[PDB]
Amino acid sequence: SMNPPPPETSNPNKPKRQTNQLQYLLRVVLKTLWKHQFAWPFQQPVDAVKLNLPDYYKIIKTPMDMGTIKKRLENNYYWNAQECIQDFNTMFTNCYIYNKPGDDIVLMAEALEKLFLQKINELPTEE
Ligand SMILES: CCc1nnc2scc(-c3ccccc3)n12
Repeated sequence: SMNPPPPETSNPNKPKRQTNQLQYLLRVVLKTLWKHQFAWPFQQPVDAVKLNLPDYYKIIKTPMDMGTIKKRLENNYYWNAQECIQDFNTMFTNCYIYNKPGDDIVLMAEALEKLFLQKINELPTEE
């Protein structure tokens, strides 16, 4: 069995910014979700080999996880906040697409997404 390469976290030719919205997405949004008791399945790419999910990457063609997002934020990968917000939403959507309602992992995603939405609701105006 085989995992795909992980999502890109480094691309020197991609133009970058460090903005107050992106700083909020690291210091508030990612940090809030990362410390949560349900974060652990989301803190790195899905290891479909060790988890015995051989169809995971047959179904999920845009993988995303908070380990990737953390690296992207810490390494200033993004131009704008929307790119990072999209990564979070991709991560939640993947979980809901792959799994069944009420599965433990879906409940975990829902708890993280509730906090994501609460924090994103107060994304600061760009300075
Ligand atoms: C985002 C994780 C995930 N998404 N779909 C499934 S079925 C099982 C898991 C899982 C549970 C614990 C640890 C690692 C993976 N997942």
